[PDB]
Amino acid sequence: MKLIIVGAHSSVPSGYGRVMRAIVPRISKAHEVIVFGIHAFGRSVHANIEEFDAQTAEHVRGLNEQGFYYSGLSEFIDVHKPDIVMIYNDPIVIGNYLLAMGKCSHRTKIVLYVDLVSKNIRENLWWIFSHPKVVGVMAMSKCWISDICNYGCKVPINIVSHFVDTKTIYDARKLVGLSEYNDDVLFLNMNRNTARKRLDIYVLAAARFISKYPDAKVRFLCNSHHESKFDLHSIALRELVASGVDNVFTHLNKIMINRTVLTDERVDMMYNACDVIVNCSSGEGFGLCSAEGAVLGKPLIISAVGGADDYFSGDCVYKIKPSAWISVDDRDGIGGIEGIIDVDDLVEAFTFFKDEKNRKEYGKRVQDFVKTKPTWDDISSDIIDFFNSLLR
Amino acid sequence: MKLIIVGAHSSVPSGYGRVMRAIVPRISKAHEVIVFGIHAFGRSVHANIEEFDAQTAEHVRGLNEQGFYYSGLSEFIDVHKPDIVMIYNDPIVIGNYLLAMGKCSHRTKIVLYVDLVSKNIRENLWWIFSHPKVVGVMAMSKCWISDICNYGCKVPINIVSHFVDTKTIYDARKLVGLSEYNDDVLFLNMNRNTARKRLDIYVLAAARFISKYPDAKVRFLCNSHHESKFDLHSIALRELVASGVDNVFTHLNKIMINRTVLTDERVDMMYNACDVIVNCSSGEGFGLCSAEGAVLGKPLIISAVGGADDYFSGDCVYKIKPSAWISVDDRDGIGGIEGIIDVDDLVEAFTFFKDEKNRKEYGKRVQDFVKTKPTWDDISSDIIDFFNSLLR
Ligand SMILES: Nc1nc2c(ncn2[C@@H]2O[C@H](COP(=O)(O)OP(=O)(O)O[C@H]3O[C@H](CO)[C@@H](O)[C@H](O)[C@@H]3O)[C@@H](O)[C@H]2O)c(=O)[nH]1
Ligand SMILES: Nc1nc2c(ncn2[C@@H]2O[C@H](COP(=O)(O)OP(=O)(O)O[C@H]3O[C@H](CO)[C@@H](O)[C@H](O)[C@@H]3O)[C@@H](O)[C@H]2O)c(=O)[nH]1
Repeated sequence: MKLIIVGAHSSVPSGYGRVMRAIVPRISKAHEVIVFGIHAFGRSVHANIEEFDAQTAEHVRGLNEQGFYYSGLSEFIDVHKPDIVMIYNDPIVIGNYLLAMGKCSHRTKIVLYVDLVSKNIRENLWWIFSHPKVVGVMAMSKCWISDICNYGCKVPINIVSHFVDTKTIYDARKLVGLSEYNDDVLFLNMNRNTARKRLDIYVLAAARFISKYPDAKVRFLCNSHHESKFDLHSIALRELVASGVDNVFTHLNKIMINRTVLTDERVDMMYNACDVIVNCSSGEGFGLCSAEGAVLGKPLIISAVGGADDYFSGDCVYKIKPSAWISVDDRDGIGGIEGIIDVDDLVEAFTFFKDEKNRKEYGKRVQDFVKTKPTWDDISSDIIDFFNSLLR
Repeated sequence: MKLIIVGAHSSVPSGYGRVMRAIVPRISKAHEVIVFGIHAFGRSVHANIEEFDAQTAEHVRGLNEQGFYYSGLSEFIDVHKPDIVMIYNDPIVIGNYLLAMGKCSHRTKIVLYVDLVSKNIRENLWWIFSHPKVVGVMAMSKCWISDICNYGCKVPINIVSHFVDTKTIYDARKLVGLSEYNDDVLFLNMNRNTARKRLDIYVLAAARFISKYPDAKVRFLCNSHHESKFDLHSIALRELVASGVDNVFTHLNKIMINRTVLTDERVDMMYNACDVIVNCSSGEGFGLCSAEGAVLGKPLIISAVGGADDYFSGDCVYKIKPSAWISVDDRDGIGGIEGIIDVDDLVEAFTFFKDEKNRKEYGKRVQDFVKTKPTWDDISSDIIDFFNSLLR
């Protein structure tokens, strides 16, 4: 069959671009595939398969539609006359795409691959799952099935998770310039400083732990870009002052904040250099910044939310259940509800993993578990198996 | 003594407006008090005490200092030459007035009436507690004393709480327009639809309670302005669909939003009308609203936060403890951390008070307990004692 995939361009170094570099060349040997690549930063990584540069074509026609190029998708499908059109992004973006090709010449058969991260997304977006043209839906996890079914979806739903592979680098500690901290156990959170990822709880818990164990050789690593909503050292300073502990400043310095944007391998070096990988976010479609440490044999503390909860655990990970629920509607146009973990639960989780006997045991568990997990070849073969069932 | 209070003008229908209307006339008989009244809505409510209309004077000088009239305070103090100056606001506003009188000619003693609302307010505001002109600090509740100390306060700290004066009104639900709901038990949340107040939780717990008991004669009431940030019916609607319960739109109608602003009479009428008073906010300095329903012998469900926790005995009231803690830095320039109750805990509370024998019992309990509290005259006298102590 002739397939059209509407998603991130192969040049994009994002979460979406990561999977598009992997999934497309694997379906190329199964079906004739042509791509509608968006937000293109440079040239096409693939040498053979046809890919449309939607950002440059938008620049040529004289538009600034953020790089998505909705207005030209109508003309694009009419020429390429596909058997199946796949859409891969968050609720909002699909909503604009289906609105754009409402007057599209070819009678195609639409498949959705939604980026869902929170339950109870806004009502003005559920119409995409009931769309009389969408014949198939792809979810990132088992947890989203019930939701997608609640949003009024009468068509077959297929689970399409992700696989990940980080470079295993020996002597990583020294190479990222952490040589001075050889004695300390290092906790890592690679998540970006946004509300969803709740680094305020991370940094909050770090301060509680440090205050009750002021002499533990430990460091807490995290990232943050210029003047984002949470000032992480400021949050930690205030909780250390409230705790009554002496040497607030030296204790505060135990939280190490990276501000520069790293290369793909500095990220890999960072993963190898550390001892515990942490994610305490309120919403997860999948949670790449955790699975990436599981292959290296690092023990894991995760919030039991969304995709992370389904993907993990034969009791191989430290899972913290959300203690409360709030509305996320003020965050963005997607909205919904998310689960917040208790900070003190994160403190319990930390003291658990300052014991090296524990890090060794669970780090061995996660690696042996993620061994069984489906690779990109297993996943992409499941993608086409779902496509064949919708034609005959 | 000559005393100047920088605070809300008589006409202001806010939290600060209410306590200013009560405190000023009572200090007037002991001392000469003149008011730098800010944010005026019109005529001064007091016939004889001197109240300065700071907002209109601001307009006369063609300034827009949001009715605070920072530019005017310095000159106002130099003229009146008061013995003491009381600044009654939050830390940012106090900060700004302190800089305003930075180049003041009159040597004067400053007393701060701080409205705190969360632990861990930003450190760049802490300076106001150890400002050299600051001679004393007044706080609203016992819980805030240890925070102000942690912030580095070396001056006397006094507790100045609040009293509540709501009239008892006969035939109340007929008068507010709720005569169609005689059999229904009415839960009342009088709080403003802001983030702090967590009406997203209230509404969400209402939805979960309704889906649990579809035929329970119950109504939930709350408030919201033109275009706030939580669309309450939206949150409610989405949760009902999730539970799978039928007759969604009728069940949704049980949650009643009041968009219309209310006069002092109608607020009092609402309290009289309803069967259970609810406050599920993540931050309270003292926590008016709930205390307003307690003098009428109405049962209260409250979040055990800030001043609400100090003020009510756990035996006379249904207290819910926070389950999770989050940063608030994104909300305001003040910031801090606040505690959030579990939505399922609020459900337990709602089902506890659907039985009338519990409402009768806990109603009698609060009325008897709040009876033993200090009145406004007890509070005003304590205020004037504190000032005398600081003078000689
Ligand atoms: N090169 C580089 N990469 C970085 C850097 N910082 C983070 N990354 C990488 O950025 C990727 C982003 O992963 P997520 O954090 O899990 O994705 P997201 O922003 O939460 O958004 C969605 O993406 C995934 C689905 O494609 C989901 O895992 C996730 O739940 C969510 O739906 C991770 O692989 C992380 O290693 C950096 O400084 N440099
Ligand atoms: N006139 C009028 N008053 C209203 C209305 N709605 C609410 N109010 C009044 O608003 C008053 C104050 O509300 P609070 O519960 O105290 O919250 P807050 O003022 O917004 O927040 C902070 O300020 C207070 C300081 O005195 C603290 O009591 C409170 O805990 C918190 O720190 C209550 O007495 C209530 O009667 C209305 O529609 N009209």
